[PDB]
This record gives sequence, structure tokens and C-alpha cells, in this order.
Amino acid sequence: TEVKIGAKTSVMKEKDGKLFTGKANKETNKVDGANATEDADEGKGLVTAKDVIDAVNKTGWRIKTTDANGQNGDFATVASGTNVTFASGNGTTATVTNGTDGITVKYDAK
Amino acid sequence: TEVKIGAKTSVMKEKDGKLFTGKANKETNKVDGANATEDADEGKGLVTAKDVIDAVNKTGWRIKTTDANGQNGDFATVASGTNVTFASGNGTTATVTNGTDGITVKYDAK
Amino acid sequence: TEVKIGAKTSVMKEKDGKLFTGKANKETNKVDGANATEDADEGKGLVTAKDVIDAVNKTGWRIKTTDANGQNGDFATVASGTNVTFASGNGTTATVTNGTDGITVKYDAK
Repeated sequence: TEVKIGAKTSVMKEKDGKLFTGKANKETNKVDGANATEDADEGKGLVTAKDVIDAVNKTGWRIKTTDANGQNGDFATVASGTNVTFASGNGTTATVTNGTDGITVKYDAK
Repeated sequence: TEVKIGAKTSVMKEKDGKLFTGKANKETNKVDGANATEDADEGKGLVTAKDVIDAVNKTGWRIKTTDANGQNGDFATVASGTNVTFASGNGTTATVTNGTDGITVKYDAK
Repeated sequence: TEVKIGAKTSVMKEKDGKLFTGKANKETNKVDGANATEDADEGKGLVTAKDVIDAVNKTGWRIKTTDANGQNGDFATVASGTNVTFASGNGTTATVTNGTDGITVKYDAK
């Protein structure tokens, strides 16, 4: 019955919490796409709900982690839905509260 | 004059700062959609600007809050645009600076 | 050969880490769009991959910064991909670890 009309989609790439076109990911970030089409993809195409859901879930800020010896390690992406806890420490007390001015994190010294 | 050609859209669900298809939200997260269509929605459909704006604004990381007694409480979503303050505390001083390496939060002991 | 069928797109605006329709940005945020079309744009239109990539990259949470004298300054947007470091300070030690419960930031007093 119907006439099917194809609308080309574009891919959305992610690296380190940030989104990129297929072309930018290949050319700026030096990450190989799945094929020559992705590598040339300037993002002019449409996207699906699932595409957006998946891409957005990958994004986030980058937090510097520390290693087993407490020294600086790699960044980690604090992606959508990622839990973050500000823990009390030796001789300190952490509180995290929510109000009209947003979130307030605080450390007190014991 | 024109011939109207309908393109089916898909919904984007959110839970705790993360996005989900209608089907995933129902089946993995056990949250009822508005109807059977949403509950079966695998995200193959298109989305509007407003859809994306609204969905993206809901996303964010999750921060552990503390209650009126300073004990661990629920997480809260630090959504797009949410203000976060790192406050100085009893015998501590907070500074938050911005540079080429991004943001640096620091607590000094007085 | 082909018949070209135009699908109207909608713009996605950003302010302070949050997304808005063209109409909302103009009317609620009081920011001029590029033209009368943007200013009336309710987001019913489609978007491209690049549109979503660019808009999503602008979003993030807002962190209160402190100025050259350590006093409260402006907020800054911690956008997708933005690096955040929790630095050890005078008489304190910062650790940031990653586990099954997500990220845990901690300050110990020396």
C-alpha cells in the first residue's frame, strides 16, 4: 500500500563525555568509525529517539580520579545517571543539601 | 494544497537522570508509560526539538544528599542548569577555579 | 530524478547549561534569537545529528566559582566533557575513586 520514503540518518559519536559527528570523531579525535560513511558524516542526517537516548546517556563531565596510592590517575566520565558521593573523611564531615539555590556540598573540620 | 506525510515519533523517558526508550522504561525500570504504545516503543521513531530539549534537561548525574541529621539520604539529580556550590565549612575554606585544565575544587584546612 | 520533500527543523537554544525552544529563550530568558522565526519557534520541528551534538555539548550543571580573593564569583557551566579536579589543599587530602556505587569524592584532614 504505502510508499516508503527513506530519510538518511546521521551517527552521533562520543568521546570522553562529549559528542561529535562521525567526521569530527575521525578527523579531530582520530577514532575510526565503522566505515567510510561514518567517517564522512557531517551530521546533516536525522536521528531516532534511541539514537538520542544512547548518545545523551554517554555524555557527562570528566572527574579526575586518584589511584591505589592516592596519586592522580585517569579521568572518568560522570555520565547521565552516574552516582556521586561526597564522603566524610578523617577528621572531616561532609554534608550535601538541596534548596532553592540548588545543591550545596560542604566539608567541616572536626 | 500540500500532501501531509506523517512520520511516527518515539518517546524518550527519563529516570534518575538517565534516558530510556518507552519499552525499556516499562520493562527494565518498571515504570508505566501513558499507554500500550509507549510501553512497546523501542525508539525507532523521530523526535522533535522540544522533545530533545525536554529530555536533555531532565538528564544529569546523581548526588548523594544528607538529611536533617547529617546522615545519608536520597540521591538527587543534578540536572542540566542545576546550581552546585562547594561551601566553606567549619575550619575549612573552599575555592573553585576555572582554567585551561577545567574546573578545580579545593578545600583547605584553616 | 528524486522529489525533494522539505521537513522544517526547529532550533535548540541554550542558556546556563540548560536547553530552551527559540520561543522560550526569547520570551522567558529575554535572549534575542537570530530572527522572528527563531523567536516564534516552539520546537515542533525536526533536528539534525549535528544540532543535537552541538546542543547537548552545551548543557551541563552550574558550579559556583570563587574569585582572585577567594570570594564568591559567577557560576560556570560544567559542560559535556569538562574536566573537574578535586585538589588536595592545605592540611587536607583529596581522593576520588570509582566503584560499583559510582564515584566517591573524599577529603581527609592531615
